[PDB]
Amino acid sequence: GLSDGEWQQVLNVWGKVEADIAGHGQEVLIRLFTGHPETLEKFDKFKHLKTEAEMKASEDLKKHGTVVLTALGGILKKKGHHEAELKPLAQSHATKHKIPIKYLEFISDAIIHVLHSKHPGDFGADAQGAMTKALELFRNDIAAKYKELGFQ
Ligand code: HEM
Repeated sequence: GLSDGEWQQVLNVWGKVEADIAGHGQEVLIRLFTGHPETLEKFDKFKHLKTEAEMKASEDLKKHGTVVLTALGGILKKKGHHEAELKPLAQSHATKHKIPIKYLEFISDAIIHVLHSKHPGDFGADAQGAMTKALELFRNDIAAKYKELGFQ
């Protein structure tokens, strides 16, 4: 549950991501995959990547990074009013992709990490607080749908 001041910060930060959505998306996925290699096994089309150089060189990985952050951005722009947008993602990730909620925690922290990395000294404490709350909201609403589906 975010205040409008916090949403303002979220969307301000997101402006950074949108100036280079593919670059941000790429680095987020790389941080996830290298930080938590088990997550790589959920992707039949990336499981072949064994090194980070191969990851960095992968145009399809960058492409999926764009798809992921485009979807997240559409969701963030709803400022919490994202039931329509979130439900199919929850459903596809629970039932088709079988992504445990832990992995959504992983990618949440990865976004935080990447923002600091690409914007050192430009991602203030207030901005981190707001972004973290937004990602928690996202995760928590997915988690509710996971529970409905009995998905672990
Ligand atoms: C911010 C969090 C995430 C967002 C916004 C997101 C969004 C999406 C979207 C829009 C798609 C394509 C449409 C669909 O299949 O529903 C997708 C596919 C997929 N996602 Fe997610 N995702 C997120 C997190 C994750 C995580 C953490 C994992 C695994 C650790 C994951 C695994 C997958 C897989 C395996 C596919 C299918 C890829 C393919 O074969 O093309 N997702 N995701």
